[PDB]
Amino acid sequence: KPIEIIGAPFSKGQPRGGVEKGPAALRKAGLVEKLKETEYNVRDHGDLAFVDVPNDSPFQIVKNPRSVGKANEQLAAVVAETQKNGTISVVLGGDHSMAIGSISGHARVHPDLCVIWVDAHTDINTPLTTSSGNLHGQPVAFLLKELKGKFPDVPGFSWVTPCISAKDIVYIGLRDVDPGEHYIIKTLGIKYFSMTEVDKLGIGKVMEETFSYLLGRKKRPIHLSFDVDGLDPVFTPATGTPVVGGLSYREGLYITEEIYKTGLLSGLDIMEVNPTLGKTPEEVTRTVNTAVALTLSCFGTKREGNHKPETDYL
Amino acid sequence: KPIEIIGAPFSKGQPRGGVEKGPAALRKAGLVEKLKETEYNVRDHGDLAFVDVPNDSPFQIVKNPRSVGKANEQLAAVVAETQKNGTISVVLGGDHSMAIGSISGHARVHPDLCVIWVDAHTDINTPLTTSSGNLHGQPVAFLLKELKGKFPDVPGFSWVTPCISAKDIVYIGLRDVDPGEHYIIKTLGIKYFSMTEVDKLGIGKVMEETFSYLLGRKKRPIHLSFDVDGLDPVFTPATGTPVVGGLSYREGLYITEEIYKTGLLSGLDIMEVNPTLGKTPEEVTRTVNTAVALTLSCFGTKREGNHKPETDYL
Amino acid sequence: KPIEIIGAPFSKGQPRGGVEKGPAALRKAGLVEKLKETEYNVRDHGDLAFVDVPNDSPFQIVKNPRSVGKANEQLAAVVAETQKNGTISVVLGGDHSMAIGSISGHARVHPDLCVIWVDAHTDINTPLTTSSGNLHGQPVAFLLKELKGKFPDVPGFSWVTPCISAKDIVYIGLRDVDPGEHYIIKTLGIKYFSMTEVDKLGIGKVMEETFSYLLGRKKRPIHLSFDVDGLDPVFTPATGTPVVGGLSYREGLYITEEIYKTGLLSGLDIMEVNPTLGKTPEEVTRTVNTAVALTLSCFGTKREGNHKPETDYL
Ligand SMILES: N/C(=N\O)NCCC[NH3+]
Ligand SMILES: N/C(=N\O)NCCC[NH3+]
Ligand SMILES: N/C(=N\O)NCCC[NH3+]
Ligand SMILES: [Mn+2]
Ligand SMILES: [Mn+2]
Ligand SMILES: [Mn+2]
Ligand SMILES: [Mn+2]
Ligand SMILES: [Mn+2]
Ligand SMILES: [Mn+2]
Repeated sequence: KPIEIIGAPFSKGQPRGGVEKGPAALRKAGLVEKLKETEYNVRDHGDLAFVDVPNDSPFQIVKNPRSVGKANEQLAAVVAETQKNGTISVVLGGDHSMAIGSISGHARVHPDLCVIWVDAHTDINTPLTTSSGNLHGQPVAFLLKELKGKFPDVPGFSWVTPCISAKDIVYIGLRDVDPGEHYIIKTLGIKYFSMTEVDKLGIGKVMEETFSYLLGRKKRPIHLSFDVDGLDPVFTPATGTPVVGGLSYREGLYITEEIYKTGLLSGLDIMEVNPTLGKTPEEVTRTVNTAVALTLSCFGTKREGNHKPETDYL
Repeated sequence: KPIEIIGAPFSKGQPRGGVEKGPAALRKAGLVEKLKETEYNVRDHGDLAFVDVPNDSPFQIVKNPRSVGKANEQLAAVVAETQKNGTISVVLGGDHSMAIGSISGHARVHPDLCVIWVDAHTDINTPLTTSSGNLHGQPVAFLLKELKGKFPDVPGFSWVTPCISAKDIVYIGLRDVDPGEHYIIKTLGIKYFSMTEVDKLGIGKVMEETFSYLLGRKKRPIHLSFDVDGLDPVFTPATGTPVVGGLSYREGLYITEEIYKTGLLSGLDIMEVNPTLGKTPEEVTRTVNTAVALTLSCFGTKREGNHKPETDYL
Repeated sequence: KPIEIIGAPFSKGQPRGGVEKGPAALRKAGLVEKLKETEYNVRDHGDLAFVDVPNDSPFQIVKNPRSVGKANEQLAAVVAETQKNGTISVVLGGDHSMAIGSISGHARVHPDLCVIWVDAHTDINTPLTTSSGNLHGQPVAFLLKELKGKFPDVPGFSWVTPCISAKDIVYIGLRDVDPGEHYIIKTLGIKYFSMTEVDKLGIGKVMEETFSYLLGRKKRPIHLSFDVDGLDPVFTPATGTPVVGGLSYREGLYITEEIYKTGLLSGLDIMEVNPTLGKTPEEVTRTVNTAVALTLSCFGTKREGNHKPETDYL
């Protein structure tokens, strides 16, 4: 199967500069080379160049709506294109608001996909419920069919078409939800495993449930949107919104190891890596390495080991 | 329901200076303000002023018996008073020896309470079994009915009345128990979940058991005495007696999260926070922050999120 | 029952200087005195003096084969001798290549023993499948009957006799396995619990399974070969090959606590402690202390506590 890495050095999704450097960092760590060592064919599409919308006035509270809307529309085009060619797309973030187009594009080619969202945050605030106008905290609100029209249209997002329903998404790692958001997920009946459920059940039982819940009936393409801030700050400190008591390096790899095993991984997002937010160079190396490892894990690398078929090492 | 914060800036329960500053640190973090943001009514009673007993000679090995005895007597009066007004009492330590009065007062108004003791220690040494005369390590020995008269009376504790039996207490996090203590808990049949039981069972099953064991028959008021050194030193390093391999930040919040859900929380103790024992300012912030979080967790705050009832965020 | 500590200050099993200082560090921490405090009789045999083979030319890629071969031959003699006298042998390493003779000797007296190998590495590379000629990474390859003759004879190991089969060994902690090794363990059907299986199952269910798998049918002597690099670097940083995402301090003690309870522990190895690899004195103290703790745990010390029989502490 083929893999296509797509860089999305975007940052207007939130106030902290640096996320745009995310893709450069991840590549600097050899993410592309290390992937070629797997059983997948890898092609790097390079980084997309986002045209900056001049005079992007705030919509009520939302910030840089036109810049974010255009960047995502551009990405969705590219993702749809690679998915059409039957390749698995791997989007390297900036911030998480690039998920709007990543999932959208994907949806265009595979309308029956399910979303597994590893994050400490739900990112489901609507333009009306955000305390900050930061869109990196509103991606899912633009994608949910059930949330259609429950908020005014936003300059630059007209092209978006709610592609997934509250039934096609599962959150893992939830632990810093806003009141509005918590209302939304309880009201819409969205399935989620907050840190307290992971503690109660074990990462193993959790993964087991999420699959029977999203794949119980029909086997379908999987879109993994992975917010690096889902793991505990001790593992991925280089993020804009770290929250303590998160997923461990082990749990993170388990999730990715389980999703590879399903053979259904169709789309991936490695978001929020911010190379400039590392307090010590090591903290950045820690964060990038982890991200890289998780990605490699998504495509085959197991902790038990890997050996090439048909080769007799004896 | 109402909450009453009572400061117990006491430290003669042990040899390390600084615990008395515990309450000041905890408040300095907004513990009171953050609580008000919950669905409970909060009233800060302020810190109690403990009169220092002059010429407090050691009773055999026990140190500052009269000072500790008087300080607890005073606190028990105050706790009894607020419990009477049907308010939930939240005691902010210095050292754990203030648990004698905190639970005693509580017991006077609710004689059918059960105690959940999260600690790395049993604190059940008798005046006869302590290697050190430190009373912060003997609190439960003064409160257990089964231990009545199994040791000589101590100057300043005459007022104490053993209020709870070996059947009304459950330990969670045990991992540094003295021989004498381990004899006591094995002999008396006290229920406990040492770190090995947590590892074997999972924090989830543990909490489940402790409840069916203490509430299986009669639902009763719950007194949570939380020694911050029950969590691993990596989370709460600013304590006098840190012991490696303890409960994680996650497991701590799960305990508090489950106890809130029972709706039975009647009394609480956040002990051993010692702001002067942090090697770096951060270590102290870490420790205070997690103590604050645990407390907020006891009164509602969930990691999955919180939203105000009757408010339509849409 | 009697214990016999045997020092193996050997290091030619790998490139890094220092491991030979392992036994000295462990004693320096009071390992022998602390053991005497247990219900076992302890006898320190002292450190073996290994004669250095001059002109030890590399066998193809394998390094210092004659020195490693002779050192292990000597140890196997000593271990055989103490096992014969019905004592439990506890070998203190240098590197893990000393397991060859540790297990070999053991096997001579107890040919029906099973091996529990806690390590982040399988150490099953053959002289033909090593990227480095480091023998500390080929111990099991010299001990497995199924691997006999699957590689050329190595100068210094003629005395070795494959004593255990792929059925008598269980790995716990695997997370950095080479391709050749992963082929070998998959091909031979070797039972293992890589970090992903620990995450999935929980240390408790893992220990449960390894026992029914190795002791389900016949109860037999147990040889615990413990590579300190099996725990995460945050617990035992002073080792030549640390790999992140390893077993926790708690999980390590659980394993040892469960093995003690079986009453079958017959041989032990505490390998890879390298006092010179600690970045800060504390890192070395951390690593030594936890190795000492694990060892004490193997012989009785429980985290729930210990009291002496027939003594009435009341
Ligand atoms: N880092 C965040 N999502 O990933 N923050 C969202 C903040 C909610 N307004
Ligand atoms: N920190 C302690 N308890 O909470 N220490 C008790 C020491 C036993 N004498
Ligand atoms: N530390 C290691 N095993 O314990 N390394 C083995 C390297 C494989 N050649
Ligand atoms: Mn997030
Ligand atoms: Mn996010
Ligand atoms: Mn304690
Ligand atoms: Mn205590
Ligand atoms: Mn190893
Ligand atoms: Mn090893």
